[PDB]
Amino acid sequence: MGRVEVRVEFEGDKMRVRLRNDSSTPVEVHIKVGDEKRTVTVNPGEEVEVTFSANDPHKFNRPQFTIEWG
Amino acid sequence: MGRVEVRVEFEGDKMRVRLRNDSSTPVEVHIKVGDEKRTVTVNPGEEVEVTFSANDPHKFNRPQFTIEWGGQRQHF
Repeated sequence: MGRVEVRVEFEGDKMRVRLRNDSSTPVEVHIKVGDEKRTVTVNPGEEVEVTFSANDPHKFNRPQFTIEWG
Repeated sequence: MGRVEVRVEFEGDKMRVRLRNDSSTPVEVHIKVGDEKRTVTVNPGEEVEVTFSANDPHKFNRPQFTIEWGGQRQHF
């Protein structure tokens, strides 16, 4: 059982990724935006917001995220 | 155990979301973009594309995704 929520917000030169872990085990989230990679662990019931900046808005045209558990 | 991959592509008036399920159980993906919700089940080892259209590009400014596993094959 379990569910993970990912909200992506685009505001000016920034991209905010809000992550909610609504499962009973920690999850690992890998986020790739162009040449920038970021990995965070989200614990059960924890909300983690990761912000990316960019010198040009075109950098956020292909965001990728991977959710891992267990 | 398990991992799910989500790739978001913004091309013209469309937003394509490629979903890969690398776990041993089916996962359910809910995507909300403005006034439009799309839900698909992704089976182990499969890739599913979900495409959204819009009359204006600002509709894709706040996409939301929910990944669910270990349910009753209907809403989890």
